[PDB]
Amino acid sequence: FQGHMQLSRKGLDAIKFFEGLELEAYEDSAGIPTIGYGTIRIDGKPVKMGMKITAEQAEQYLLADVEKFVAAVNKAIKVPTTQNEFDALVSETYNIGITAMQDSTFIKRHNAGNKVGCAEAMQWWNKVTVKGKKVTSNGLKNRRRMEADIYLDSVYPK
Repeated sequence: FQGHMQLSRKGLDAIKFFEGLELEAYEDSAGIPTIGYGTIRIDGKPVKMGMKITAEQAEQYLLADVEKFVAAVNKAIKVPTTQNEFDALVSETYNIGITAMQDSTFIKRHNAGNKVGCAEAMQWWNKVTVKGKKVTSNGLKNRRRMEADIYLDSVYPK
C-alpha cells in the first residue's frame, strides 16, 4: 500500500498553531531569517530581512513547504491510516525531517498496527543539539504531546 492522502484543514491549522505567525521577517535563535508560519525559503529562494508578507502569502508558503513532507509520509505508511493519524505524522515529520521519520520507531509501530506504541515513540523526538550536546526542549515536549493527541484521539490544538 502507498498513500495518496492530503493534510486536512484541521491538520494545516495544527501546523500553523505549532509554528506561530509573523508577517515581518525575523532572525530565529539559530540566526536564520524566518517569516510567516516558520518559512525560511520562498519559491526556492531564502527569506530576507526587511520582508513583509500578508497572512494569505504566509498560508501559500506553508502549503508549498509541507508538500514534500505529505509526499514522504504517504510513501512511508504501509497500512490504512485515519485522517488524524496522517495529520499527526505529517506535523511531526515537518519538524523532525524526512530521514528521521523514515528510520523512526514510531513509523515502524504505526505500520505494525501498534497505535499506542506509535504515540509513545512519537514523543521520543524532544531533543535539540545545543553547543554539541543533546538538550531536552520543553517546547518540543509540548508539541509532541499535542501531536500524540491528534494521532490517538483526533483532538487538535486550540
